[PDB]
Amino acid sequence: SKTTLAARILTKPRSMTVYEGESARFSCDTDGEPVPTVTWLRKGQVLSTSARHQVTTTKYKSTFEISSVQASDEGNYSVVVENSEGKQEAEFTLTIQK
Repeated sequence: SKTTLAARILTKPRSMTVYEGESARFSCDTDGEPVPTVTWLRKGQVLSTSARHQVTTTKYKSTFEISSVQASDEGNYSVVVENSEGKQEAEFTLTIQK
């Protein structure tokens, strides 16, 4: 934080519920200095495109979309967005019933 910011999720990613990897898209706008950071995780070994999920990020706003789930991604998923000194997060359940 060259100036004096940190990490604050201006907006988080809503939740959803599908039978598998239909096409649920999400996005959380997080600000911070010089740039914030987003780490999706809850119970799927770092959501970070592990293999069944596919996340991504830009600068002050990350995004997570699911369409590859197999049979162990469960629903409840979250995102601990933080930065050089901030430490915030968000939550949303993305189930994949069958």
